[PDB]
Amino acid sequence: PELVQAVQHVVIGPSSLIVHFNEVIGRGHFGCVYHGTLLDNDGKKIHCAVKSLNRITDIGEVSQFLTEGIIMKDFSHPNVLSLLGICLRSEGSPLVVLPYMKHGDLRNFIRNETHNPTVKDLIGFGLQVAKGMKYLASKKFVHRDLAARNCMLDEKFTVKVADFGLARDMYDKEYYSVHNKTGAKLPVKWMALESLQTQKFTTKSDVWSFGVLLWELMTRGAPPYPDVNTFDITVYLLQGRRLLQPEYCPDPLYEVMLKCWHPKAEMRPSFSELVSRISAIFSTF
Ligand SMILES: O=C1NCCCCn2cc(cn2)-c2cnc3ccc(cc3c2)CCn2nc(ccc2=O)-c2ccc1c(C(F)(F)F)c2
Repeated sequence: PELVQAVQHVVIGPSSLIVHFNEVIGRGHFGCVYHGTLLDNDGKKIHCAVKSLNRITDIGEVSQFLTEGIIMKDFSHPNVLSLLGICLRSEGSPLVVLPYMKHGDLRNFIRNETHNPTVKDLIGFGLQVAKGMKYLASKKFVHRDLAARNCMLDEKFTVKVADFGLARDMYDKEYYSVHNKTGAKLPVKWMALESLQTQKFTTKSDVWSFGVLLWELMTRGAPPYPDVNTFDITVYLLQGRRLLQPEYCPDPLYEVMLKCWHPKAEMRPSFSELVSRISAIFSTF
């Protein structure tokens, strides 16, 4: 009922969606994530994940969020989370329907002590993330929050770059600082040096975050900079100090992470260059 209703291409009838409100699989600031059952266009069942935006209650603030995230329906890539559609009911907020990911976020899956991913598995995950970011970079899309907690893992061990568009939220409050006066949500220990100083974000700052994601993988979910507080993080980086090399990180892989953290954003590699270099490491040893 507001302006551009070209959302009809992705509208789901409420009678074609069942939301299992008893099963929470994720808690964001805008709303929770639930299990769901969706009747496809061909009439078959599928698992799905429903994201509620119940906590943002303002017709203008909601219309701004929907127009910002509706771009994700046009993206198509095996390493990027797709949109199944949105369901609008007369009992409030809109619901975002997304494909179900059997293993949840990437970081929780590798932190789990009952899982045995090999060193080749972890390198392969990072390669899948680089391929997803290469797609988003060619479409001129800056993510702003790339981390292991924001990447999903489906049944076939496929990694989906997530937490963007209509799925953007804070899913783990511990690692974010809420800015006074702008209200921006800043993941301090994942941000490029130039982003901590100006609060601007580019694809080159996405590359910095990607290097931190690689460090996350080779440590199987360790928290970055455990001995540096959120104030000293900027002087620590200005001194040229960086994250140390994990015990079981091959040397060429640590060099790729050091290339991602160069002081000049320009001097950093592109995601296309990262796809070439990581694949080579994967195919040998
Ligand atoms: O609590 C979390 N995991 C604790 C143990 C996992 C339990 N579990 C979760 C599912 C199945 N089991 C699950 C299955 N399919 C999904 C399909 C789409 C979506 C979420 C889905 C979640 C879109 C929403 N979205 N969510 C996240 C990241 C990006 C994103 O876009 C995100 C979800 C959960 C959690 C976290 C974090 F680790 F950060 F904290 C983060």
